Amino acid sequence: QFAKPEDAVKYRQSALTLMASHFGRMTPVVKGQAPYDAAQIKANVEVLKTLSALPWAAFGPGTEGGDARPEIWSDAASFKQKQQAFQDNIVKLSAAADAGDLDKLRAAFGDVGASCKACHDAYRKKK
Amino acid sequence: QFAKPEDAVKYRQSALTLMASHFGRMTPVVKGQAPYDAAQIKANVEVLKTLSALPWAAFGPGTEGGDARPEIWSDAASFKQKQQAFQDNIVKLSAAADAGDLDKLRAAFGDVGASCKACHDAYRKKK
Ligand code: HEC
Ligand code: HEC
Repeated sequence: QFAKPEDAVKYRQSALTLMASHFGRMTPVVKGQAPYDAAQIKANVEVLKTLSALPWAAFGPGTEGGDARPEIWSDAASFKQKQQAFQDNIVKLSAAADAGDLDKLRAAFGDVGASCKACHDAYRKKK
Repeated sequence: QFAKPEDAVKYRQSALTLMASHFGRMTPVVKGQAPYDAAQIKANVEVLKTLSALPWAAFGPGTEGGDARPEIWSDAASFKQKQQAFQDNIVKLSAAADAGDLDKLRAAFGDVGASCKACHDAYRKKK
């Protein structure tokens, strides 16, 4: 769906921005600094699940650019493993949210965050 | 979820960028320039439905900025009508996509596009 590589870059950056907001906005809830409404969090994690599937199709071959490291494309299998593993961490978060289980939500939230970082460490350039 | 107005602006701009891609990428299909796979389009319109609910919460009071016109906030009811009407145009598109009905999809697509423009005409500043 992208006319030029720049369009893929803009898409993925926008998708990742939205994911970051839907993930990060739960930090106060996880920490107990904001109240835990199970229905609110269930709905939010549903949005996050949808968003978390979107960036990867915008790293198609030849869409080098932005702050993407070239290693994304020189080992396609390894990058795919990282995004699929991340999406499975989101599945654990979804299961916790759907169950209304705050303890599971906290644990899953931590693992999701670690998975964001694991990918950045291998595949995102320094600012 | 926004620390400053700038954060709301970045969010809504990213959400609208993603909506524009999920909408616009169907243009060749509507026009018959690309093939019509009912399952592909059903899935895509599902993503669009989710995305099309997201921008409006990022136009909270006091989040003037970007290319948003101030009229968004001086008549809250009218802006709400436009976004709710737009989301109902997306509902027609969803129903068409879910039915696998290309004729309904074309018609709904046109009405959705008109609704994007109707809002821009009232509420988006010139570049
Ligand atoms: C690879 C499997 C990734 C996972 C998992 C996550 N991110 Fe990441 N992110 C990745 C790359 C390669 C990039 C650079 C994209 C580019 O082309 O520039 C990023 C970037 C971000 C950004 C910046 C977006 C922007 O506005 O330019 C944010 C805010 C971001 N990523 C956040 C984020 C969070 C919170 C994640 C887990 C919930 C996460 N990312 C996962 C690669 C990957
Ligand atoms: C109000 C009810 C709107 C509807 C319906 C749509 N859009 Fe719009 N859009 C609106 C505003 C007020 C703005 C400016 C936001 C800001 O603060 O700057 C926009 C902007 C866009 C953009 C630019 C995003 C960016 O990267 O900065 C795009 C690409 C965009 N809008 C596309 C778009 C499409 C295709 C729509 C229907 C499917 C659509 N918008 C609806 C307000 C409204």
